[PDB]
Amino acid sequence: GLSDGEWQQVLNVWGKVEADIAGHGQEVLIRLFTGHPETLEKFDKFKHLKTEAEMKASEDLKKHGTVVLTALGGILKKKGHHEAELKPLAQSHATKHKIPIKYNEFISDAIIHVLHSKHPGDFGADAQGAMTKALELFRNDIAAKYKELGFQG
Ligand code: HEM
Repeated sequence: GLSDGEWQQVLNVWGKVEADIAGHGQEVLIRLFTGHPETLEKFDKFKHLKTEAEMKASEDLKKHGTVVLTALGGILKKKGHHEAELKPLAQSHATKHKIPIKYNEFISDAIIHVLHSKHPGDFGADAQGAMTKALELFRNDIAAKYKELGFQG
């Protein structure tokens, strides 16, 4: 999937996200919600936010941010050996939350954006390459599980 050199890059970048999981989590979800308003409708607890200020002022949104990035970090530290960690995720987003694979695409892009925004100039081309490949692997493995379930939509 990835070489050990590329995994090394991913984990180096992840070190930036661990220094402020809540600020990073928050900005990823705001970037998603503002850029793709339909994603907001999948969250009954956040569908009430209409402005970004409101979003920025929501402590519950920062909390969910932490939950998401904690789960992602766990998976990335497995360097592709994440079947155990991913099956459950895949299963709940397909059967319970009914999240199209496309939104995983969106959040993937929103991570890259936020890293460039918070770390201008020290999110290099090699680092971007490794991070993108890692997210792709994650997305691909999810998609495999969605297929088994026939979560067509
Ligand atoms: C980077 C990928 C993602 C990660 C690691 C992630 C992680 C999580 C985790 C750990 C939970 C709580 C446990 C569970 O319900 O399985 C959760 C809940 C949820 N996720 Fe995700 N998620 C991701 C992507 C998304 C996307 C793209 C959407 C929607 C556009 C989404 C929608 C939801 C919803 C609606 C819930 C339930 C929230 C609640 O009411 O508490 N997830 N997610």
